[PDB]
Amino acid sequence: CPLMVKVLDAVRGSPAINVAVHVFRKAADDTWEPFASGKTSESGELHGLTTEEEFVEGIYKVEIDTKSYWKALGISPFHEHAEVVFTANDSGPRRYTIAALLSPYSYSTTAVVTNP
Amino acid sequence: CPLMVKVLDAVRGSPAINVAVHVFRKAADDTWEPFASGKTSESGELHGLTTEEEFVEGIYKVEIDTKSYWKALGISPFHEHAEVVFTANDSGPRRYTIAALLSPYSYSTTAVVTNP
Amino acid sequence: CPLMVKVLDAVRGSPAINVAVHVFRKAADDTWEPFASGKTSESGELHGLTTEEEFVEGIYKVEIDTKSYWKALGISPFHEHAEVVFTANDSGPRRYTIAALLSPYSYSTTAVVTNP
Amino acid sequence: CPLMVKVLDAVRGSPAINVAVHVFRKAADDTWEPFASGKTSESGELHGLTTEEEFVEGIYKVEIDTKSYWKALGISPFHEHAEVVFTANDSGPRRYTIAALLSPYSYSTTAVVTNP
Ligand SMILES: Cc1ccc(C(=O)c2cc(O)c(O)c([N+](=O)[O-])c2)cc1
Ligand SMILES: Cc1ccc(C(=O)c2cc(O)c(O)c([N+](=O)[O-])c2)cc1
Repeated sequence: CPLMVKVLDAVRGSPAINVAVHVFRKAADDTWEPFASGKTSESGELHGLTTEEEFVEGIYKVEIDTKSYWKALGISPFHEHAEVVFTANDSGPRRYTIAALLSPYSYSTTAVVTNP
Repeated sequence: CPLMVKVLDAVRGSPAINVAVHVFRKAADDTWEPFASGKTSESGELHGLTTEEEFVEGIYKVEIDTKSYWKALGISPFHEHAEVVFTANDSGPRRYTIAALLSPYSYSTTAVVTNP
Repeated sequence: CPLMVKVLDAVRGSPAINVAVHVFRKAADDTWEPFASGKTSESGELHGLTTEEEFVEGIYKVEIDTKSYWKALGISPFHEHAEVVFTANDSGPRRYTIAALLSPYSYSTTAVVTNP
Repeated sequence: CPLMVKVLDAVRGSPAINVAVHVFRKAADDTWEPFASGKTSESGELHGLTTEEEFVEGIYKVEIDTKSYWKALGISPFHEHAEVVFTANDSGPRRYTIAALLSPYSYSTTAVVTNP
């Protein structure tokens, strides 16, 4: 439950379905190690990336392949991707929802962080 | 130049040009009194709505005709308009820029408030 | 299920809890008739406002009392409220989520509209 | 003036002043090559990063040091930075304005791309 990614389309007012998402964690030697990946479901959500026990303190990067999503709709968007980089679990375990709202020339992202 | 409105298009990545904007001030009977109006320029900006002397404290409404903008582009919009309601000049005269970033099914608005 | 309102706080990265929401529908004589109201729960969501059968075609207004939310946190925000006005069910019944992401001097809103 | 970056603060309702911004171009080996850098002015804008001749087609990254900005304000931020990655000049030279609207737990970015 501790990391969920949600992607919405601001053109159609819909979930953004089948969007690829890759998560990385920064290693002690400062490289980015692959951590998890998946694609958004029919609801625009990607669940099941990690576990409380695996999701230790660290700096995480979430890269959302927004360009492929728009190109499959015939659009050449501005951004190559949307990346979110954040320190997690620095004050103890938390649940993180990373949400992204997509348009061809803009995106917004927010974090909802809760303490279970 | 105490009040400026700027409108941007997140689909095209451009200013939102020729968008109609109406400004109201709340009357004592809580109805909306017409104040100023205009259309955005080629830069997406609308200047010259009021003066220092006329822009006194009060609650103001800015209505942006987003639906007409998207219809003119042949794109289906969700909202009937975008309205921004705010109390002006609470703590001395300010310069206000009201910016709106438009997508068909979402919009954002921010205020940039600087002290002359 | 057909109308849900969700409110998030972009300062704390959290649901916006206990936010008052009033919904209105435009009558045939062009006045706004109260339709439903409620406040957001612990998850930032407000469920149970209406039913498929009551939620007929029409122009609806959702007014979110963002100013009281910020004032209870000690903040004097820019906006008096966040209002969302939209035509619903014009092409047949749909489910609508109206989401608002709040900051003291900005807000975003999106609609997620699905066909059940 | 082909590239300008503008940063705004959604908490204060102001330009985000003195924000560090670094621009990179993707090298043939897929590493990021340093390109230009600066800090936002009192208007929240950063001008003068490049020239027409130097800003050739390529994939560019703009990294905005949002975490340092919020720490300087004494406000806890979520993100380590905000990055914008885009392919420039695909269809002839453009003027790009990259705007970012910052909150502690959310940010938005849009591109305003106009043709000289
Ligand atoms: C909510 C929101 C988000 C992004 C923009 C936005 O992209 C923008 C672009 C500009 O060139 C500009 O000059 C301003 N402004 O000063 O307010 C805003 C405008 C509104
Ligand atoms: C304008 C805007 C941008 C981002 C969010 C947003 O972060 C968000 C988060 C959720 O968990 C969620 O379920 C939804 N939703 O379905 O609408 C939106 C909400 C509003």
